[PDB]
Amino acid sequence: GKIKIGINGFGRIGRLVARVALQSEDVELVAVNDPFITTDYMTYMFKYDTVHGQWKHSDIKIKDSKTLLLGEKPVTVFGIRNPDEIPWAEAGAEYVVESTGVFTDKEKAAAHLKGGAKKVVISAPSKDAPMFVCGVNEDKYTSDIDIVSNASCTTNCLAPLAKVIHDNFGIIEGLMTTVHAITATQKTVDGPSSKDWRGGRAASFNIIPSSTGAAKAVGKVLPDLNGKLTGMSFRVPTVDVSVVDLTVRIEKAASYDAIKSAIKSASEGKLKGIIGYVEEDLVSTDFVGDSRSSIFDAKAGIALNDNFVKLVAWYDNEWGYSNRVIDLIRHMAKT
Amino acid sequence: GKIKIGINGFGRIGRLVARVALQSEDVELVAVNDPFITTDYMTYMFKYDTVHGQWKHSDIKIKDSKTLLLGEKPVTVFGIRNPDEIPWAEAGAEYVVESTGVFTDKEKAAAHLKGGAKKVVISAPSKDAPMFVCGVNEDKYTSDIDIVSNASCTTNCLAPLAKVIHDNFGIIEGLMTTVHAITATQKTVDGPSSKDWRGGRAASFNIIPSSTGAAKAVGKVLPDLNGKLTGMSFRVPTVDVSVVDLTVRIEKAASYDAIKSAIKSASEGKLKGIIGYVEEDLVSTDFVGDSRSSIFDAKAGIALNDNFVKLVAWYDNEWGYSNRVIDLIRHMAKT
Amino acid sequence: KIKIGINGFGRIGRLVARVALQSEDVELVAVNDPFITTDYMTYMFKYDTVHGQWKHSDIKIKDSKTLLLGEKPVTVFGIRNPDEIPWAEAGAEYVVESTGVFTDKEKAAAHLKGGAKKVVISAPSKDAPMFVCGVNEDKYTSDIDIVSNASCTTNCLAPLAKVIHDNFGIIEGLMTTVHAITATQKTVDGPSSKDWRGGRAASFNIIPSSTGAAKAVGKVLPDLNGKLTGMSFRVPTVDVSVVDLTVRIEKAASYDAIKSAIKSASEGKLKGIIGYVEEDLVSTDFVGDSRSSIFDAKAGIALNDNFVKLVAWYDNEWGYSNRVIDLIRHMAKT
Amino acid sequence: GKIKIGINGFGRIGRLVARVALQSEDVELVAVNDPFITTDYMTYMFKYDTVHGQWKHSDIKIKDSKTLLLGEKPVTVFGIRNPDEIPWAEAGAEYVVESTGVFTDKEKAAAHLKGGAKKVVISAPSKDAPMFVCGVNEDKYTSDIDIVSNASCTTNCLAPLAKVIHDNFGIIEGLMTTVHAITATQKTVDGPSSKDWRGGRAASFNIIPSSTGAAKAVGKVLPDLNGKLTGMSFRVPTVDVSVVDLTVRIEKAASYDAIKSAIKSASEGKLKGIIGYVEEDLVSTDFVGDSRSSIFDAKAGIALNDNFVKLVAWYDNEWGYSNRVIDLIRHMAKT
Repeated sequence: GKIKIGINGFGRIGRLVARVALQSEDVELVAVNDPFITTDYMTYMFKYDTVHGQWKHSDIKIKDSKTLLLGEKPVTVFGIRNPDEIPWAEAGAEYVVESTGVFTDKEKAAAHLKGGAKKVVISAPSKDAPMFVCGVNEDKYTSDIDIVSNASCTTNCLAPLAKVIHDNFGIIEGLMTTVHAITATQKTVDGPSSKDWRGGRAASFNIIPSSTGAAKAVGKVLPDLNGKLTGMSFRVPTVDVSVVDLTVRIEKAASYDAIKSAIKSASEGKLKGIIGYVEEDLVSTDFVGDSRSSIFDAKAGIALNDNFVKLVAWYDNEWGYSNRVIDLIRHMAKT
Repeated sequence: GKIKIGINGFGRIGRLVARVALQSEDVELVAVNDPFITTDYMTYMFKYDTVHGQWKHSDIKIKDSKTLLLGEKPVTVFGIRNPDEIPWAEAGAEYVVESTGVFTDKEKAAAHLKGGAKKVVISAPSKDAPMFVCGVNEDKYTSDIDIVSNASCTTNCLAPLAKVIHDNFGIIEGLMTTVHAITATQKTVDGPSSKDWRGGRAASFNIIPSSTGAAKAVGKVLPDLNGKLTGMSFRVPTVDVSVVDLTVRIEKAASYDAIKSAIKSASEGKLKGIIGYVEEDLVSTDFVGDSRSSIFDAKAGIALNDNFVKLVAWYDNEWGYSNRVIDLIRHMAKT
Repeated sequence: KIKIGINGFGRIGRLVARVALQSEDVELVAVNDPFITTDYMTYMFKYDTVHGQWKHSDIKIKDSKTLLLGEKPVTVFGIRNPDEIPWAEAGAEYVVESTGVFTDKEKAAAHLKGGAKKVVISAPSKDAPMFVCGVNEDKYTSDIDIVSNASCTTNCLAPLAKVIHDNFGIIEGLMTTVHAITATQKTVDGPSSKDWRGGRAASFNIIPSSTGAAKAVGKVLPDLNGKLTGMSFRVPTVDVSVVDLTVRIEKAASYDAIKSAIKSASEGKLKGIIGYVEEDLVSTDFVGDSRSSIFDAKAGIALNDNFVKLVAWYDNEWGYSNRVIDLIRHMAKT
Repeated sequence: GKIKIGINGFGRIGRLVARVALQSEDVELVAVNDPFITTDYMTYMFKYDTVHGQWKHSDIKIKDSKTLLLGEKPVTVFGIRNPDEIPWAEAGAEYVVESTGVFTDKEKAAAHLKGGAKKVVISAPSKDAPMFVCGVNEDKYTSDIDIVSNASCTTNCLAPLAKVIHDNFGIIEGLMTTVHAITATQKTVDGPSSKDWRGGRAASFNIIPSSTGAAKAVGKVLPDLNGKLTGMSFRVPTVDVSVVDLTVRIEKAASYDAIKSAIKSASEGKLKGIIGYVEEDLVSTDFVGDSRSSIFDAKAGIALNDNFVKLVAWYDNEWGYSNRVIDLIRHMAKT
């Protein structure tokens, strides 16, 4: 039957979520709206990518410069700025992915109902919107909900990881630090930035300590962990891929070889597909294209003892998250 | 006596230009304006840099929410967006440096004048302003022209070179190409670029080529070389510095040495400090912080015959160019 | 049906391997390399950075010097001196000298001792006969056992020029190649007794490097001799390079006239060698483009019907690693 | 009292200790010897430095072949591929800075004595030699110990830190996660690295998780903290300056304010020159050329609870360290 959704904002996640859509069985992209991208550009954008190569799984021919015959199936293209104006219904979009980045408030992201959107999943943290992390609290969802936050490229990594170690060894207190690549919010040269004074520096030639909320966020998905965790971040000159680094003082004495078998049996378990397991000398690039939320590098980690350890978990901020986007609509539609 | 000027736009060129003035003893920066860099976020800027080392020539402290105080010599800051609405006259801007990559049109830049600024010098080739290149036509200036443009990071490099070869050889044609560094005009990751598609791709991950009017933009500074030139560019992952690839064909059959001797004996006194000469297995970074408008790589360059050669000229697009501003303005005030 | 062997398992060496395994033309049987173990190989060949991970078909170790690329096994050597690799004892007829230390007709002929019929050097050779694909693979008889497939750059600039030359005739020109860093560039300001510049930071500078790929053109295309030559700039990128060829032609022709001349050339007689693309693409846009040259329509600029700048791309690694296999396909059909 | 030094590893770390010596009003560089780099080539690498700026202090000319001539003072050159025959004293050098990183074994670096060498500082941990981290345990050097090791770019950071913290609050335990800038031990493109597989991956375009006993090393200069520390590393794409993401668990419940004032107070005290204290919104590069062994980033760190905090202190590996090297000599002699 396929869940008809509307991608609003054609950014990175914005089309990666697209790319992951037009290549499925249970979902179908029928319209995208980003006023800053003409259709004649919207194709080119979608077609070519520095990180995920050339499309070619359907052909791309513009039908009537406002459509976009995405090889057989059609996909309406809009340039409506205000979310209350975009006419989703008329085109046909039950669910609307929120990949524009400037409407995280449950309201500014709710303006999508008007147009006609039935359900709208905010593809970014939310100051007041139900945060659902696949494999952790996406279970705790109810129909009546119409506005959900799919957490952050990170969180979907830290949470599954935390739910693993915790359900097994209970996290006492723990600091996390993630070596993130650079996104569309960093300059290329020291420029102006009223929010992240530091992030307003050349992103390709420095290390920048951009603060996070991901862990203070895990307090949402996992309640018990609320307060036990926090952390930060380090932006770096890498294009894609990123990596968590949770250091926790578990409350159930166990060795590293035991915590590793844990994630593993958890990666082959219910969490199979969300949290991955890997025991091989790898490097950022080798995860470019990983459809998993969190990858566990059992060799990168280190343990000082059975009560204090440091765990490293890889994760494609772009690809993995973009899968977490559709995968949720897949859940919000089976409910 | 000590020309007082102000910069509109504290971008890379702003702070950098200031660094040339607040350093210089024949010019005195008096007022600045960047509607995006509130005073606070200004000190942290003007001081710490990622390409030209930290600032250590005069203490940087804020006297109040409306006036900095570099090296115990106050300077003012406005949060004004619209040019004209900036009280340039109040500080004492006998001159104003328009560096925002936007307001680069006679009328646009002509705004300032309203606030007071007796003169405005655009820092980017203008459509209706008379561009000049210190070391070529900076005499075609007159005290009757208020708005003027100061060539571009490149024009200031090709100009003086094509100058010395036309002044000593005979330019029939000759194409250019520039392996030019990034800029705050490009995106970090594949991003929408309204007018410059190629430019909307990952900055420090691609060999993004692009056109450069500077080519036959030098057909204005040196009216003699009309059409006799033209070229393009290649933006490569480099924070600063850039090089010129001039494949010129000449008439007066000359040997690569009869050139070096010229380009040197032309840097030894005619365009000394406005053009340099080096014969060393150098690289881009070696040129960081070079006030010369255009360095010549007496080695990297090649010759097919005494009539068809390739010449290479290194330049710190950022730093160097700047000194052309506070030299042009310096000169501009003498006439 | 054509068995081969590679000495030195570098990028080209591995990618030239990735070809023979996914091809139905050539088959990989030998792999000599003293600096990497059988156990280490099954990792330097698997997960890659520029060309991604190799999931195409399962890999597995059998028992040292033995390796399973799916179900087809490959002998793995560690001998250091070429003349001591028993190629003949594994089945490798053609020994691909993709190591970059043996480029002398004499030196790389050490395989010929190991019982290998012919050796294909994967780079310029001061004396061994050079043949660039699409240019003059015809100038090769079944009697030369020490050949060369020119360079990552010459395999690109070669066609592009010939195509222009045949149609509009070349009088004199020059070239530049904003090329990507390679195995012979230090990670940080280090030594290099031959290329000082080439020593400094690899991805933090723009290293100007000597290059006679244009000078080499002269050898694979007689009438173009002495009328070419250029330089190169080693900028901060992992792969793909570009050819900046500013040149004069005898038959004054509009830029479009070249475009179609070019475009029509890359549509029949040279299809799979040269390419023609008219879109705003970049470096990463060409990772894996098995072509030798790839003209960029909207890229180069013309100064008039008698002095234009033709620019073309070419994945130094893949485009080349592919042409090596293509020059073994030719020698295999003479 | 001029301490005559001798270098045996002219590399990123070798040239620097030379620069530091030529400016050290009390040290004397009299012999360099990285066999591969010659008297001609040597000048180049010493003069130009892609990172730490071009050398402008001295003048440096070449008096004959076998010897340089840095500003009036001659320095005997060496191209001896083996330590058992480098005539250190024959040229005059009580101390021999071992900067090859291929002779870290006491007996392997003792091949210097057999040439007329007295003390020999190995700028790299030794499996057997003694470790000293200036500001920490430089107390335990005894006139007799001829061969000594100088911790590491990394340890020479985590020690000043872990100390100023343990002294003031006592570390219960803790993990370190450093982000180092690629070095010569890497390859530019996926190449062989049999002793560190990951390492040989594209150094300029990846996130390679390395290992470093730097944290387990402090248990050698800090006897108490033995087995209380540990940690691995991440080599993101940069050139210089790094960070110590230290996660600890302190004894005396002390608020973050206090941990800042603890580092600071002692940063100006008995550790002046070793620890630093930045309370600004800085980034990577700003730390370039900072001789401190470990600058504390007051604003980067974050605390979960008054016992489990995360302190972050930057250190310019290459340069910062280099000094400590000399410093140990200024100390190894004065006793």
